Order: sequence, then C-alpha cells, then structure tokens
Amino acid sequence: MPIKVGINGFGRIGRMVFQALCEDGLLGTEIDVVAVVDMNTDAEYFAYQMRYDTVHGKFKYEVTTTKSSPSVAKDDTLVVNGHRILCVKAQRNPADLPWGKLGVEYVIESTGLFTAKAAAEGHLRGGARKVVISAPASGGAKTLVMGVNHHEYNPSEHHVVSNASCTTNCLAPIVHVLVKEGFGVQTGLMTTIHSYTATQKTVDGVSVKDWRGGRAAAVNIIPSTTGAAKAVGMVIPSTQGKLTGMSFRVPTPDVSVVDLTFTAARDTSIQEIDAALKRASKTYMKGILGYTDEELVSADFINDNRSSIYDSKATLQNNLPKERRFFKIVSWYDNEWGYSHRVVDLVRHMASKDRSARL
Amino acid sequence: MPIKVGINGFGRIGRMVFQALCEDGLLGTEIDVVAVVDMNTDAEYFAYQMRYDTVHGKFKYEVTTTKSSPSVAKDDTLVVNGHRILCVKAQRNPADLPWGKLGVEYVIESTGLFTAKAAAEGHLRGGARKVVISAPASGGAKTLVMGVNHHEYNPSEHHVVSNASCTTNCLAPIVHVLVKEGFGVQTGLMTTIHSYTATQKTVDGVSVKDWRGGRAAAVNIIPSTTGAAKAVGMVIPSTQGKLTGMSFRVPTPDVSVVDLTFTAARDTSIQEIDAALKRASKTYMKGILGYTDEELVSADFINDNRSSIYDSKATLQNNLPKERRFFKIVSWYDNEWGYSHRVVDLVRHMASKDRSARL
Amino acid sequence: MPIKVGINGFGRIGRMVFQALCEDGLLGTEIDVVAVVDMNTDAEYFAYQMRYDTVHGKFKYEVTTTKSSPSVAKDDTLVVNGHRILCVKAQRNPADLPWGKLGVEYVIESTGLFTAKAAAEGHLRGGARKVVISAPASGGAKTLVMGVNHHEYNPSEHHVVSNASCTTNCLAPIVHVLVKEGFGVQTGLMTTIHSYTATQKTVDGVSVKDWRGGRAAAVNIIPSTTGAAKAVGMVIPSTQGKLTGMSFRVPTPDVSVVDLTFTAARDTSIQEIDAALKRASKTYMKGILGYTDEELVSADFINDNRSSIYDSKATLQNNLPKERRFFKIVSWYDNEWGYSHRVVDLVRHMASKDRSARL
Amino acid sequence: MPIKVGINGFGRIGRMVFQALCEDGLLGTEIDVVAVVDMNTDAEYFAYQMRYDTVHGKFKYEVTTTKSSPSVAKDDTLVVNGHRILCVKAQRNPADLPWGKLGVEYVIESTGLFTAKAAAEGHLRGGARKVVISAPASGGAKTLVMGVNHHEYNPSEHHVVSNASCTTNCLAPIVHVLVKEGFGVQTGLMTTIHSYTATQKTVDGVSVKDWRGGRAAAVNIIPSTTGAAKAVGMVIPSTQGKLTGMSFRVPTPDVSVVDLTFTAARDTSIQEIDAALKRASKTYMKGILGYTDEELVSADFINDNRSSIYDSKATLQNNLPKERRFFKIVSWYDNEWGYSHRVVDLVRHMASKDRSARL
Ligand SMILES: NC(=O)c1ccc[n+]([C@@H]2O[C@H](COP(=O)([O-])OP(=O)(O)OC[C@H]3O[C@@H](n4cnc5c(N)ncnc54)[C@H](O)[C@@H]3O)[C@@H](O)[C@H]2O)c1
Ligand SMILES: NC(=O)c1ccc[n+]([C@@H]2O[C@H](COP(=O)([O-])OP(=O)(O)OC[C@H]3O[C@@H](n4cnc5c(N)ncnc54)[C@H](O)[C@@H]3O)[C@@H](O)[C@H]2O)c1
Ligand SMILES: NC(=O)c1ccc[n+]([C@@H]2O[C@H](COP(=O)([O-])OP(=O)(O)OC[C@H]3O[C@@H](n4cnc5c(N)ncnc54)[C@H](O)[C@@H]3O)[C@@H](O)[C@H]2O)c1
Ligand SMILES: NC(=O)c1ccc[n+]([C@@H]2O[C@H](COP(=O)([O-])OP(=O)(O)OC[C@H]3O[C@@H](n4cnc5c(N)ncnc54)[C@H](O)[C@@H]3O)[C@@H](O)[C@H]2O)c1
Repeated sequence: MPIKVGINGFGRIGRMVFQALCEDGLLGTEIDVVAVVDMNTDAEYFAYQMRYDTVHGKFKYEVTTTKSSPSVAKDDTLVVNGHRILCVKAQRNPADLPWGKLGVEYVIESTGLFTAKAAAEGHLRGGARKVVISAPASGGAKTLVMGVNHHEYNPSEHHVVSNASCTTNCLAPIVHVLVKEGFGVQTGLMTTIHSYTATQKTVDGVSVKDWRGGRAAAVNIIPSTTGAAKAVGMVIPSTQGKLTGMSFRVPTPDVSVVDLTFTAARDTSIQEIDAALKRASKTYMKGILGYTDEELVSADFINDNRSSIYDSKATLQNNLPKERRFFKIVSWYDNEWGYSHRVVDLVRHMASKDRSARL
Repeated sequence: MPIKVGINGFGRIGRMVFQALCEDGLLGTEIDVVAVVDMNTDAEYFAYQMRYDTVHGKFKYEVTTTKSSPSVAKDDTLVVNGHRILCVKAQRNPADLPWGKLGVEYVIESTGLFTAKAAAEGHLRGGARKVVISAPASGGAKTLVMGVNHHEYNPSEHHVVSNASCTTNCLAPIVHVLVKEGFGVQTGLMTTIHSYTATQKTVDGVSVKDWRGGRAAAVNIIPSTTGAAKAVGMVIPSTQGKLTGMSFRVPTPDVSVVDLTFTAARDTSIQEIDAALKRASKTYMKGILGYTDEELVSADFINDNRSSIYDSKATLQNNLPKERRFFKIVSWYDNEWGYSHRVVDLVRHMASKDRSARL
Repeated sequence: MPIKVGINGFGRIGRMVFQALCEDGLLGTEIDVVAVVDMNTDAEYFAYQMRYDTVHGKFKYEVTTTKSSPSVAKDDTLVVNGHRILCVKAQRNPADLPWGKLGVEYVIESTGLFTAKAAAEGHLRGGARKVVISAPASGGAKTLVMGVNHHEYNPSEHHVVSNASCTTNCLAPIVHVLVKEGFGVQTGLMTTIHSYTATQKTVDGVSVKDWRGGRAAAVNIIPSTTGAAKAVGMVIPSTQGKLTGMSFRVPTPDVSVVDLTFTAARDTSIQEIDAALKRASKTYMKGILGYTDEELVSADFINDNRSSIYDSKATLQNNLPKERRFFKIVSWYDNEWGYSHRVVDLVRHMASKDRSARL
Repeated sequence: MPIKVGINGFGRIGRMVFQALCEDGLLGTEIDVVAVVDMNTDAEYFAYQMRYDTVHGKFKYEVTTTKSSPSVAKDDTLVVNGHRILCVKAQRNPADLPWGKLGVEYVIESTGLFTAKAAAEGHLRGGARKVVISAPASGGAKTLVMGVNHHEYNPSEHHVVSNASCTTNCLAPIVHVLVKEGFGVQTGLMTTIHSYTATQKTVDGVSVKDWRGGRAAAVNIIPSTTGAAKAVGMVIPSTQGKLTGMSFRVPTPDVSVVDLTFTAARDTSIQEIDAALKRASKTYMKGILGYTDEELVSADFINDNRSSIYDSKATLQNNLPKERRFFKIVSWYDNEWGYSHRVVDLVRHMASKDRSARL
C-alpha cells in the first residue's frame, strides 16, 4: 500500500526530500506524492527546479508536466516516472491547504515558515493526519532523529513531529553512540562549519534578527548561534543542558561538518571512540552514521545520504595523544541531502508504525 | 541653502549613495541627508550596516545613534560626523512617506521596487519635489547618465528621473566617447560580466520571473538579459536600436565589466579608439570615464568612483589586428560604488539646475 | 585490436581523459591505457584523485591499486575494471619515457609542458607513434577539432597533433556551422567566460607570464588573452585572421561559456542561425555541438561531454531585433569534461585512421 | 640607524610585512628594507604586486621603480616614498643570498621553504645576523609570539627564530591571558576556520603530502592538521601536551578564526573569561589581543593589525550556561595582516634587544 504524501515548501529540502523520495525508488509504489507546493503553480518551473540542481546535479528521473484538467491555464502537474504530482497553490496559512480532499495523510512541512507546531497543525486542519516539520519545531512537537530516538514515535500521540535540524541529525548520532557505548558525555561544545543556506544573503542585506547572517554569504565566514546541540539534549534526554554549540557559515553552497568537542564521563581514548563510531556505523547506526578513513573534503559528501559521516582521519589526527576524557569528533553531513533522506525515513517509519497501530 | 535629501531604501545602493556623499565630503555642507528609510527604524542596525561592508570595508566616518524624540523606544536617528539622519518607516507606497514634514526636496529611489515612474511619483505626493530612481525607470521617466546626457535634465519637466543602471553608466560613457570622438557606433552587442547582486540567491531558490537568476549565485555563471545596452539608446538617442547585450552573473559580490563589441561608423583602429578613450577620460569624461593600462582584475576596481574604467591592455590585446570597423572595448565598473557616486552627482547637478533655475 | 595508450600528466585533463574513456566503456575493450604519469607513482594517491572529484563527483568505476612487482614498496599500479595501469615515473623530458618498452603507441600529452611540437615529439623518440597534445601546440602541430576538421588527420604525416583548447573546441563547432551552413564569418570577436584553472592562484601570487592570472582566482574576474578564436583559423582556414578573443576567468572551478559576436558574410537572422545550430547539433555535429533551450546556468553543464552546448534562449534573447549581420552566439562548455571526451575521440579517430592507412 | 632588513619571499606575508612597515612609518627610520627577494628582479612586477592587492586593496603608498645601476637591463629597485629597495633574485639556497654585501642584518624568511632552522641559517652564512622565519620552524628555532613570550628572546642565543604561525599568534594570546590570569588550561582543543592560502590549489591538484590540501580550495571545506595549538606549548610551556587542534580551510582568501574549546584549571564562567580577555586587550595584550562585541563577519577583520580579535558576542552566546570549566573562545585574525605586523614587531623587538646586548 502506497502512503499519500504532500510536500509544503518545494525548496532545497522540499525538493531534495522529493529527489530522496525518488532515489530510493519509492515514488508511486511505496509513496504517492500527491501534491507539492511552492509559491507558484507552475509545473514547468517546478520541473526546471527539479531537473537542475547546482549542487546535486541533474535529477535522475525524467520530469514532465501536464494539466489536472484542460480548464487549467498552465501545466499544474508534474509527472515523475509516470507518477503525477499536483502543484497546489502556496498558503500563508497551512490550514488552507486542501489535504483531506487530496487524500494526503502525511505532510512534509518544508517551507521553513511553519516550524511553530501551532502553525504546523494547520495541515491537520486541512485534512492530513501527520505532519513532519523539516526543521526544529517549537511548542512541544515530538522531535525525532532517525537512528537515535525515532522509535519513540507514538502514532496515537505524535501527529505533528519535527525531524530536527540537519545539524542535530549529524550531531545526535555521534552523541548517541558516545552515550550508548558508555563513553558518556559530561559536557560538549560543537561547532558546525556550515555551508550557506537559502536564508543567507548574496551581498550585505537586511537581516534584522541576525546581523551577521545578513552579510555576503559567499565571501565571509559568518558566525551564528545554533540550537542543534541544545536540541540533541531533547533527542538524547541524558545530554540535556550538557551540549551547546555554534555555526560558522562558510562560502560553500552545500555540505557541512560537525566539530564536536566533548568530555567523556569516564576514561577512554580517541581510538576507542573511533572504533565505536565505526562499529556503530556498520551496525545499529547503519545508514544514519557512516564514516570515512579517506582524505575527503566537503564536495566528497555531496549526495551522501547518511546524516553523519564520521571523519576518522580528521578525528584520529587532531586529538590529544594519550588523552582520556577531552575529545574532538569530526563528522560530515550533506546538510541538504542527508537530512532530506532522513525526512523520508521518518515519514516511512511513521507510516509503518501508523499501520501497526491501526491493524 | 542646504540641499535637503532623503534616501528611500537603505541597501547596497542606499548606503553606498550615503557613503559616497559622505566620502565626497558633502554631508552637512553641500548635502543634508534629512532622512533614510528601510524596513525597520532600528538606527543601531543601520549604523552597523553602514559601519561594516563586506566589499567596501569600514566606513571612514563614525556613526552613532540617538533618539529624535526622547519619547521613542529605540534610537531612530543616525549621527554621522555630527549630522543627524532620521530613520523613517518603510512604505509599500512612496505616497505615504513624510517628505513634506521632513523637508526633503530630493528623494533617491533605491528600494528597487518603485522604478515604475508612476509608482516613484509617490514621493512627490508625499511632499518631495524631485525623485532620482537609482535604477532604469519604466514609464517615461527621464533617464540621465552623468558625463553623457546629464545636461538634458530640465527642472520644469523632469522631476522623476532615472540615473539608469550601473551597467548603462559603464557602457554609455564608452559609447558617448565613441560617438563624440567621431568613430560612431553602427551596431553593438555588449556583454557584462557581472557580480551577483541582492536579488540573487545563495542557493538554488525560487525566481519565477528569472529562472537562471534563481540559481545559486556564487557557484554559477548565470546568463541574463540586460536592458542596459538598449537603455543607452535613450541616453544617446542616435544609438537607439543599435545596441543590445546581455549579462553573465558570476561569483563575485561586486565589480563588473562591460565587454562591448561594436562596429564603428567609420574606418578606425583600436589604437584610435584607445587614445580617444584615454583623451576623453582626461578631459570631458573626467570622473566618469577612467582608464587603466595596468594588469587589473575585478578587485582592483573596488571603491573606484568612476562609472566606467576602460581597460586599455584588455582592449588593445584582444582586438583583431588591422581591423577597421569591428571592435571590442573592455570597461570596468564597481557596479555599487561608481553608480552611487553618480546618483550623488546627479542630485548635485539637479540641485544646481533646479536652482540658478530658472536661476 | 586495443589501442595502446599512455597519459603523460594525470591532472584535471589527464584524469578526466581517463575517466572519459572509462565512462565510454573503452578501458581494456577498445583502449589499453598502459601507463599514466604524474609527479608521483603512488597509485593509492592516483586512485584517491580519480575516486573523488570536487567538480565531477565520484568516479563511476572502482579503482584499486596493486604492485607491478611484490617488492616495489608503495602500490604503483592502478586497477580499473580488471585493467592494470602502471603509474610510471614522470620525466622532465618525454623522450625518456619508456613508451616503446611499454608498447604505448599513443601518448596523450597532458602535462601542459610539452605543448611545443618538438617537445611532444620526444614521446615519439621514447618509442611512441602518435601524440595528442591536450592543448594548443606550437611549432606547427596539426590542430584537430573533432566534428570540425578531425578528418584532415593524416596518419602518414600527423604524428604529433593538438586537440586545440577547450575554448577552441567550444567555438570551432559554432563557427563551423556558421561557415558550413552558408552564414559565413566576415569578422568575429569572442569572449569566453572561463572557469579558473590549475594555472591560476588561490591568493595573489607570482605569475610572470600572466600578471592578472596571479591574482586570487576565486574572488576576481580576471581578463586573459586567448589564442582560441585565432586558432579556429587553422582548423577552419577561411576564418584565419577574422577571429580573435579574450577570456574572463571567473570564480567557478569548472564550466565556461563562449560569447561570440560575429558579422555574417550574408544577410541572415538569429532565428536562422539558431535553427542552423540546432540542425547541425541534431545531425553532423551530434555529440560535438549540443544545444539547450532551457534556463541553464553553468552547473548544469558539468559533465556535459559535448564540445559546445549552444544556449538557444540566451542567444535568441540577447540579439538585436531584426538584425541581419551582427550577431552574438552563446555556447557553454565543461572545459574539463567535453574536452577530455574529445581527446579520447581524437585518439580513437587517429587509431582508426592509423589502422586503415597501412594494411 | 634603521635596521637593515631583507625580505626573502615577497608573497602574501613578504608583501604585507612591507605594507606594515610603510603604513606604520617605519621605513627609512626604524627599518631599511634593503632588498626583497622573489622569483626575479623585475621591480615593475614587484610594484604591480605591491600596488594591487585583492584582499587588502590598492597600496596607499606610491611604488615606483628605477635601476640600481645603468648596467641593469630592467628596473630592479622599488621606490616607495623615497625608500629604495633592491629586488634580488631568488636563491634556492639562502646561503647564496648577498646579505653580507647588502648590509642586510635581519632577514624575514617568508618563502615557506627555509622553515627548517638549518636551512634558514643559510641567511646567516649569507651574511645576515638574524632570521625571523615567518612560519613555524623545525630544528629548534626559538618560537616567539609578540605579547606572549617574545621577551624570552636572547640576542646571544637566538639568531634564527620563528614568529610562529598566524594561527598560534591568534591562539597563544588567548591562552596566555588564560594562564597569566590563573584561569589555567587543563586541556584544550582548538579548531581554526582558515582562509585558503598560497599552498592551496584552485582546482583538484597534486598535493602528495596533503591530499585534502590538493583539493579545490575555494569550493570546499578542507580539513587539516595544524601544529598551531600544540605549538602554544613551546610558547607557553605550561600548556605543553595540553592543546592540539585542527584546521578547516574554507573558501575565503583572507581572515581566519580560532575556535578554542578548553577546560579551565579552576571554576570560572565565560563572563569571567570574557571580562579578562577584554581587560587584557586594553592593557598588557594591547595591539596583540583585541576584541569585538559587534556582529562581525570575516570581511570585518581584513586589515586588523591584532594577532587575535576576541569575538565577545560569538563567545558569550555560544557557551554552556552556568558552565564552570568547559568553554569555547572565538577569536578572529587576519592571518596575513595581523601576523605580518607581528613579524615587524618581532624584528623590532629583536633589534631592540640586540642593540642592548651588543653595546
Ligand atoms: N537546506 C538545508 O540544508 C536544511 C537542512 C535541514 C533542515 N532545513 C530546514 O528546512 C526548511 C526549508 O529549508 P530549505 O533550505 O529547503 O529552504 P528553501 O527556502 O530552499 O525552501 C523553502 C521553500 O518554501 C517555499 N515557500 C515559501 N512560502 C511558502 C508557503 N507559504 N507555502 C509553500 N511554500 C512556501 C519557498 O519559496 C522555498 O522554495 C527550513 O526550516 C530549514 O531550516 C534546511
Ligand atoms: N547593487 C548594484 O550593483 C546596483 C547598481 C546600480 C543600480 N542598482 C539598482 O538599485 C536598486 C537597489 O539596488 P541594491 O543593490 O541596493 O538592492 P538592495 O536590495 O541591496 O537595496 C534595496 C533596499 O531597499 C529596502 N527596501 C525594500 N523595500 C522597501 C520599501 N518598501 N521601503 C523602503 N525600503 C525598502 C531593502 O530592505 C533593501 O535594503 C535596484 O533598483 C537596482 O537595480 C543596483
Ligand atoms: N583544465 C581545462 O579546463 C583544460 C581544457 C582543455 C585543455 N587543457 C590543457 O591540458 C593541459 C593540462 O591542464 P590541466 O588543467 O589538466 O592542468 P593540471 O595541472 O590539472 O594537470 C597537469 C598534470 O601534469 C602533471 N605533470 C607536470 N609535469 C609533468 C611531467 N613532467 N610528467 C608527468 N606529469 C607531469 C601535473 O602534476 C598535473 O597533475 C594544459 O595544457 C591545459 O591547457 C586544460
Ligand atoms: N599566508 C598567510 O596567511 C601566512 C601567515 C603567517 C605565516 N605564513 C607563512 O608565511 C610564509 C609565506 O607564506 P605566504 O602566504 O606569503 O606564501 P606566498 O606563496 O604568498 O609567499 C612565498 C613567496 O616566496 C617566493 N619564493 C619562493 N621561493 C623562493 C626563493 N627560493 N627565494 C625567494 N623567494 C622565493 C614565492 O614566489 C612567493 O612569492 C609561509 O612559510 C607561510 O606558512 C603565511
């Protein structure tokens, strides 16, 4: 049985979620994407955006356009791999999307505008059953990180969920292995060296609520607060108040790295941490946590679908010799791709669990 | 008396226009910037924006803030070398700007949003007598380029003028010299290799009226139509229909170059054009047309206040030997800086011809 | 009978040529790459370089390494699809390369250092039979552009040959169709907006032969002369003395675009020209000249294996209305990828004509 | 008596050292720059390089050229406001530099190639008395960081010294304040987000000794080991074995940031650290350590003469609330400009102490 999905906000993630939703061969069989929504209804423009991606290259699937019925002005329907996706009109208010009529039960909320759970329940007002916010939520939405706490998904209780941030999805798996392996975490500070994003500015512009983020994005190292590490304390509750961090947004369009400096609860070694991470990645963290022992740079993690790619060499080489407690872990992530894949994993995990809890 | 100016839209152009008139030593003396305007009235944010510039460096003048009335919550007044500039609230419609009470005679229309002459006529309904549109104007606003036609300005018929584009300001002075020095232009195509701008996107984003323009700006060569070459045909009407061209937006935040290819109206040589261009730049085009014969690159034109800096070595080395008609001229421009100074130049020229009247 | 090939210089073009021939399924099937050469013979390093490409992503074939002899310390042999490629020690002088001992009959000369015919001829003395110089050659190497004049190749007479430059492989196809289709080129000036390259500098650095080219490559627009349009003259003899041009090296790591302004040798129209290039594209330039009518930016041309991808929209939109003689044509090229495919194409053609010649 | 200085390696640091000199009014008074050496003696080209700077703007001071003698073919002498500087030809071996003949007493060793003490001592064979290696040195060169341990300079003992790395110059002043004030450093790991440099490559190139550093610099985040934090342990011996760190080389041509994470040796708070860094910056660390509490991005530190500009807002905002031991300090540095000033200060200090010893 195909699950009926709707993507509200067809941007980097709204669209990579779709590409991710296709790359896995899921479109039309396991997942029917019933409707995607951006500003316009222009299937030709939507399709163009899908076809060509500056970072992720050309979309593997042929995208065509058609009309829902001849009484429509322009093609308002994408056709991906024979499957038809209607382009619905954006709404200032999620409550005004016609989800029920469409028969969409799962809304991927990827606008960046409705991270407030109250707003994101708008979709449930429009007829959906579940929303997955492609961002940290606010207002008590259950935050779920695949491979970390996603099994805490309660079908009967969790209707509007957050898939956390890309950064949390990179960090949390690392911290989860640290915790699960018994290294523990006294405290940690993470810095993400972060590719610039849609909210940033080509040239110095107005950014009233973040002055640095208003600065020319591709020519600056631009510091920023981030709630990603604090957010881990909500996904891995034993790390609450133990982690924070920041971001430096740097002139790359995609791919980021977590630089986690933490203190372990008891004596260990970076070697043990590195052996754990590598085993975790092979096993109970498989598909979520990867590692490389290669000399990779950011471009090499483009289209990596893991949420965290432990950089073994950068980690092993850049720690204190003989150190027992105070460690740095480097883990990469394609902030766009890894995350978008996780959204799909989440949606899929929720659907199997919604199936189980029904029949 | 003090030339009473107001800048509607404090951004790259609004600020650099301000930074240009300050730097030309005009603030307070020749020119009274009574008010500026953007989204917020947060003079502290304006001050930070003026203080720090990714391309143009730190502002040479100290900028403090104050309240205009002790009754106001946050500082809404800028102080620049002891000159007070009120930060007034943004309007969706220029007609609702308080230029009347404020005493603003000259408005600089640098929002990007009221380039429609009629729209920009709002400042007039708001209290102002003159408006300089810091972009190409639609709607029959008189386009003026300093050094080329700025003497065609008529105080009695021209109240809403365009300062044209930064690209036209680069190109028109070249074409003006070409025409005036007797070489003439039969036809010409121009390509501007252009630094990306505010309207562009850090990452592939929605740009429905300019699909290529929607694509990640700092990792792409992005072709674009430009009206700049056609616009010269307004500024130098003998060239109407004779010129067009395009833009390639490239990963630099400022500085552009005109690469004009044209066919002269008489047999000439590149050496003739070269010498003419150098002559004109020393004489009647002083301050507007500059030239270099050094091995310059885009960074070297940062903070150059000329409209057009003719590249002698690039032109002379890249033309057909012994050619009589078919030439490429290479001319640089700091698209933010030169233009901004020209805006100030235009206002200074408008004020002089508005006064002395009519004497 | 598999073509015995050695690649001298395994950088951007050395590797991309190798990747091009692998992509085309030629390795060990149609072409025996016996040896590759660079500053080292560390096959592990070669493998890493092949495996990860900033621009071109992950190589589609697995690379392994092994040892030519079990004693030989660090791995010196690449293995791709069962095929053993020796990493031979670089020589300051090509005649010292053991080509005759390796059975290499075709050398791709991709160092950038043996571009002079007499220098590349050293390969022949090292025992090779044919040399394709992966750049313009001096000293009277026959220049061959696939799809334009490669059929001029003369096995008995042409032993050291040039595949021209990426830029000439981009322009020649356009000029070729112009001349072949009866438009003609009276005069032509080209600008290529060029990606920065290996010869450029990350930060302002010493570049005695090219002052501009020493300037920080990723933050500057950097004018250059080019012999690319002038060189179309030896490939299309009728265009000799009629064409020249320049480059602006802009901050993208790969993909460039030809901006050609020409005067036709008869009244025509950009629609005629547009249609002619599309026809050529679909026919006798198939695989060499491509075209788009989409809103493509440079990233979209990454891994395009055509020489020239004519930009229909940018051309159609940026020409003088109703103009009959004076035209601009816009054509993209992945300077790395398209050219690399041509190198392989050329060797294959040459090998086919070498085979035919004597029997 | 101005000190006779030679600059061996007139690159980024070679040249910014020279700018520091002139800007500070030290030329011809404190310091005679007798010669600068790079790949040739072409003063014209030297002057072009000094004149135009992608990151630091146009040299404010006029540079002219003459010949040392009429026998010389081309200009070999820079003239900067009366001050004459001979361009001498690069020697593969410093021992062949004509220092003795020239009367050059102090050599700024800024090639990046004679960083081994024994190799830098070549300048001493060449007739110099003192070498400041403008990088970390190997082979036992005393490392000196201005404002931290520079008073440890011993005229009779230290003839070839290291002024450390740009990074250690950022870190050491912070760590110094932390140690001096009794906050202490139990363990520390730093990361530097680091502008690309001259050793990096524009496109994926060969870098056998640093695979990642071979990768395209301006399109990647490129991890790297660094000796910078470890090197603090030579400069502040109490921190030996207690600090290491790494680098992420990111796509900016200048300005870097240290992200220090450490455990204090006693209970503190980041407000107390913050307070102490500011107080030191105004007092005993003045000119070496600076601070900002503004919303600065890297562009804003371009041309900042300090070794370390502590980012009070990035620090204060991104630490654990109520944390007593485990902290992050964000400090910026213009890796080129700050450091080059430091080089100058070092030579001046060494000169001071040499006059006071040899009396
Ligand atoms: N991009 C990343 O690396 C990344 C990673 C993880 C999470 N996220 C989160 O994903 C969300 C979106 O991120 P993005 O990077 O894709 O940004 P984006 O701006 O590319 O995507 C948002 C899209 O929503 C569209 N939109 C705006 N208003 C809308 C409306 N009312 N209805 C429908 N569509 C509307 C926009 O036009 C845009 O195309 C944000 O919350 C962001 O924090 C982003
Ligand atoms: N930037 C350049 O290179 C350049 C050069 C020449 C001409 N221009 C023209 O100048 C105009 C602005 O260019 P820019 O680069 O400064 O763009 P910008 O976006 O940097 O500046 C525009 C500013 O207007 C403000 N604004 C938006 N709506 C407003 C409103 N309703 N009321 C008041 N303020 C408002 C925005 O906050 C922004 O800061 C455009 O028309 C552009 O074509 C730009
Ligand atoms: N890069 C492009 O876009 C492009 C396109 C068309 C043609 N070309 C031409 O191809 C040639 C190579 O350019 P590239 O971009 O690959 O530069 P590159 O520097 O990336 O590749 C050159 C390789 O040759 C190696 N090399 C140097 N000396 C050698 C020697 N003696 N023996 C063996 N190897 C040696 C270098 O280590 C390097 O890896 C140049 O002539 C260039 O003009 C380049
Ligand atoms: N760039 C920075 O931010 C920075 C900061 C602090 C220290 N350093 C150190 O400064 C030194 C120079 O760095 P840079 O960034 O200026 O590099 P650079 O490449 O810009 O400067 C090195 C200069 O030395 C010249 N040179 C090479 N061989 C020479 C020789 N045999 N004799 C004379 N000159 C020769 C090169 O042409 C080049 O101009 C390096 O050791 C580097 O680690 C660099």
